[PDB]
Amino acid sequence: YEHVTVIPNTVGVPYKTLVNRPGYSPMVLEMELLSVTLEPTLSLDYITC
Amino acid sequence: YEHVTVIPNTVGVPYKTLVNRPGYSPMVLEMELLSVTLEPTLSLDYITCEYKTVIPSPYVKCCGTAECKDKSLPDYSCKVFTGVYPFMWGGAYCFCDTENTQLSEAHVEKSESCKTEFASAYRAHTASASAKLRVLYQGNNVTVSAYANGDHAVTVKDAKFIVGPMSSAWTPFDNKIVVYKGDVYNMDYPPFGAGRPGQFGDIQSRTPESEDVYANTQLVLQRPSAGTVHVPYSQAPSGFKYWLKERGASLQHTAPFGCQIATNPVRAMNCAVGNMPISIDIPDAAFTRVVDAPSLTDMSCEVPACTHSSDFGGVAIIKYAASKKGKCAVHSMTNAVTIREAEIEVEGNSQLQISFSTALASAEFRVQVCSTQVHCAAECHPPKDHIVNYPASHTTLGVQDISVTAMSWVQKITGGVGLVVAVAALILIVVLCVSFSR
Repeated sequence: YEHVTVIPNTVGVPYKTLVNRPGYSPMVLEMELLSVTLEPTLSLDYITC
Repeated sequence: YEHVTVIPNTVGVPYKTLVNRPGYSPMVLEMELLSVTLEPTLSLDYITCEYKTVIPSPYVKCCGTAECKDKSLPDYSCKVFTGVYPFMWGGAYCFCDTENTQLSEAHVEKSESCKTEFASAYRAHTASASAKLRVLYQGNNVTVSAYANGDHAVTVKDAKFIVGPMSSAWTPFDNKIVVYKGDVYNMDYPPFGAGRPGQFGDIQSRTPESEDVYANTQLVLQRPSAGTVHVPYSQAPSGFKYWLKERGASLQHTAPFGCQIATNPVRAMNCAVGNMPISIDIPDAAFTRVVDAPSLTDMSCEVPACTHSSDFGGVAIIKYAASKKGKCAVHSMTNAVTIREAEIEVEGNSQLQISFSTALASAEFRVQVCSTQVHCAAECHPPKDHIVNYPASHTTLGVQDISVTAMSWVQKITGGVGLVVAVAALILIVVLCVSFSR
């Protein structure tokens, strides 16, 4: 059963949402971004030393 | 006790009917057409198949004219060719280079395949309905099987069933029909003894075993190639062997109302057309007295969820209290909302759960629970998925006459405009009245 949501992009804070399936008792989903990573694409221009 | 009722002719969908014998407890029967079958009455007109042309060795007359005989054979042709001079492998056949003639003759016959590879052309004028039918009687799925002609009752579980006559005479077959194997085709085949060359029926016979043949292949003998002993000829190639490449689609793939077709004997199965009368003479033992059966009171209902989902996507719960332990029948008074369950256990004070299906965007209905009625209603959501592999478990919608709660928007705007045009008519009547009152 498919459920969609959005949470603020803020690491280590838990967020809460209500699973809703009509005719079935609800349940609660908690989720937490443990980390998020951006990895840029690098082109080497030069070394110096 | 004879209860008589009418169901849609759709195979594979269950229907609920309510027996309501006065002074006894009501009883619900589920029933379901497992198949229906239209079998025509067939008269064979003729067989068609592949001819063989027969050519005896050509007689060649040395030094004279050959005599052209005549005889009746199915397409007999004979000719005398003059000024021939044939060679065999060791030399010329006749004594002289001139004044010889060759008598060429030929006819046609059925190939000895015609008792196993043939098309059979029938005239198929009237048809007998037959049906096979599940009923949920006293907690047993039990099957009955009978000719749906309106006579001929059948008995099972000591209950007597009589079925038909079927409301529509419609059938996929035209008056003329042809069968090959499992295929059958509606076509206007040519008369016996009048088939054209190179088309279906260029050769014809009354039965595959018959000795008599009509054939019309336009066979024409031709002059041998000056030195060869052969018999060349021109003929239309077999109309049957052309038909086998040009048949097109059998009735099985092309008939309306979702029919399926089969052979030996030929049938149309499961035609989704019209409706079926059914009558049951139920034996007396099934009927509990209304005073002996469990009676509910103080019942009330909730619909935790509902959807238009074709397949019992609505769910409901009824609280109740009742006068004893026992078994209790359930039915829906509103044709727009079908209920899945049929009978259920009732005891003390408790609640029962049931399933329902509908097209309605806001369901409202009365559920009868043995000799008592509860009102039930709620909102319904749309299903998500556009397409399914099964027919709907409920009727089509009353599209003009039934619509959502929030139809109150119609009552608001038509009541507001209606009030204004009535206020207008009243003020006009006041000034009209004082203009007359002078």
